[PDB]
Amino acid sequence: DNVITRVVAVRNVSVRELSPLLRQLIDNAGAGNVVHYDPANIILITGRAAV
Amino acid sequence: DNVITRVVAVRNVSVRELSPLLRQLIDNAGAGNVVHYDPANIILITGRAAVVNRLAEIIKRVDQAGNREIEVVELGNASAAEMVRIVDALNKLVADERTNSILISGDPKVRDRLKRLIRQLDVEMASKGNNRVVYLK
Amino acid sequence: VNRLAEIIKRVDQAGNREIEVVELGNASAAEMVRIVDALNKLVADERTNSILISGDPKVRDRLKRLIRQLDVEMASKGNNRVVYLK
Repeated sequence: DNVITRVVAVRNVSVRELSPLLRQLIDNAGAGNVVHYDPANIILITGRAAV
Repeated sequence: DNVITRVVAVRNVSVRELSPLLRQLIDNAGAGNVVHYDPANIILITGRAAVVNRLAEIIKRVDQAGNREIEVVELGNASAAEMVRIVDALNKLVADERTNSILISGDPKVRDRLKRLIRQLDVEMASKGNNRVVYLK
Repeated sequence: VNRLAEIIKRVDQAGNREIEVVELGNASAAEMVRIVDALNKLVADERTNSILISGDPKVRDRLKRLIRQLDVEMASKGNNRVVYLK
């Protein structure tokens, strides 16, 4: 249940494509999350290590 | 609970992108904050070191999210401008032939993979023997 | 006025911009220029052979880094040789 940020890549297509469904897992459980999609094409999450 | 300003970078994309969620942490607790996003691409917070710390953590969470450094590595052999061209197909790059050294512009992922390609085409020149001198019998 | 100058100076120090002038004894400035130009500003003089900079004290940190990076040996190109026929 720790809160950490994870930075991981999707090389294939811009990850803005996942904003609604990922905020579904930001909705599915508790917030304090971020998921920020860098136009440099890497990936940010922050929050509970599980979610 | 001290009030200080913190100036930190997000190199990767314009930090105006974080204005609503950062003002969420300017809303989440007491105000007296600022978070001002300089089009020169650095970052300003002002306020309580805690909430300025959390603000710098989302902020630095878009910093570390897309950081960008550079490398300078020798190409003793293969023409840099060639190394350039032959990576150009890949979808940036410099070198010097005073030194004969690859320079890079971009990611520490570009630093991982392009130290890989620093190494990849360094090897033997394979003795082209472009010319020979045949001694007529 | 002090608090106003503190938000104000908080956008001053937020994006300050100075300049540097550093010798390039060796590598052609205009080349140093070109080869940084790919990076996404720059001057020099070949009276002095010295990098000049226009921009950040971050540009001052990293471009004193590149002041230093391509200063080194010329690596004795030996572009030409004179072979004594046996």
